[PDB]
Amino acid sequence: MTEIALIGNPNSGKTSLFNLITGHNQRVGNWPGVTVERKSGLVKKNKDLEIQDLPGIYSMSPYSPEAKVARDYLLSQRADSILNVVDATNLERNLYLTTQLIETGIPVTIALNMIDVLDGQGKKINVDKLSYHLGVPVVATSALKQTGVDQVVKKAAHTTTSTVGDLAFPIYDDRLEAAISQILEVLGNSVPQRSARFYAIKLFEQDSLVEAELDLSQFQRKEIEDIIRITEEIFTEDAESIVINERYAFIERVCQMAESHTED
Ligand SMILES: CNc1ccccc1C(=O)O[C@H]1[C@@H](O)[C@H](n2cnc3c(=O)[nH]c(N)nc32)O[C@@H]1COP(=O)(O)OP(=O)(O)NP(=O)(O)O
Ligand SMILES: [Cl-]
Ligand SMILES: [Mg+2]
Repeated sequence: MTEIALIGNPNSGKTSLFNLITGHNQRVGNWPGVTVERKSGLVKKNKDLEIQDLPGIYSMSPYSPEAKVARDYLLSQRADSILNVVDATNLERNLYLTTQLIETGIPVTIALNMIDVLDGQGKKINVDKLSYHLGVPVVATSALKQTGVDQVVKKAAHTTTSTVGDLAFPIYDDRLEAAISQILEVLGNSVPQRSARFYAIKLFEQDSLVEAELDLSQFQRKEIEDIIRITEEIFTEDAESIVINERYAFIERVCQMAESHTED
């Protein structure tokens, strides 16, 4: 059946949503790191959908074994849809992960959760603008007030690897895009086609996990090493910082659009 993965920072309301969606009473708690293993369940309002609760994760270069369970689930290619649960009150921080999720090529739908806390803070987010600039569907949800939950599941079900055509990725500085294209050429079929961009950017960043997982030839490694060196000279910066700063810069732009109330 259709597999929907709940992915997002710890303490963002993933399990709270899962409980509402499935009828389960899985562990929910007011600190990061409550869920520690995968839990499956059927969506109650549509039994053709299976949803997976997973440990929280801050980055796809993860900081804990628990987060690595979420990462490895996604890179195993089992999910048809990512339901990215985003804490609306800490948007910028949460979108760091989001950018990497979009790059996997598994279609992303955002549950913009804890919208009730944002409402209580006297703040708002332009959901249509956020969606437009991020290139993914966005539904405002509250697991507390039980709003938007059935809507975001329906959207996630409709936003699948089988229904979505050409996927729209976050576009960075064209000097980085050039290096990404070069790395993709070198990789060829050495990575799954759907997630190739994710892996190419991780190779540029010289991510240890990804370098260990991919069985790249000496030839490929030498050409990638050369592409990174050339690009660092162009940027006048190290590779790791180039990518971090480009993600940050992208998120900054999108968030100033999400804060924008003025009609356009
Ligand atoms: C009134 N409720 C709260 C308001 C603010 C902060 C905590 C709570 C709190 O008493 O506790 C729970 C929630 O009640 C609350 N919570 C979840 N959704 C919402 C929401 O929409 N709104 C509010 N106010 N709280 C929410 O957020 C907390 C995390 O939920 P979790 O489901 O455990 O999150 P993960 O599964 O992502 N975590 P991990 O990755 O490590 O498994
Ligand atoms: Cl992490
Ligand atoms: Mg949880």
